[PDB]
Amino acid sequence: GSSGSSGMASDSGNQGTLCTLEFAVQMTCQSCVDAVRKSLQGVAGVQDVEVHLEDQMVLVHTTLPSQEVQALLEGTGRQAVLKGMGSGQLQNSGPSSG
Repeated sequence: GSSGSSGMASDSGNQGTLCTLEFAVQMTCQSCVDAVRKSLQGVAGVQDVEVHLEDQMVLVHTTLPSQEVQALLEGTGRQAVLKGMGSGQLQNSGPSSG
């Protein structure tokens, strides 16, 4: 008799990409704005974070998913709602009618 078989699969998987995450955080006074920013201020992973008190918005430029940042944002005590998990701009060429 004789036999021979195998079932191995090389282990190779790279997952890493920096994207912009828009989170609508309900702010009231500076404090809230100071805490929201700090919560993600120079924090491992996070590369940038924008906080708009005018539109109670709060962006977060990190390689981590919204589900990951969401928790970090909620940790401050406020409610972080996802209003955009991506970006994209479309330009147009040609003369305009004026």
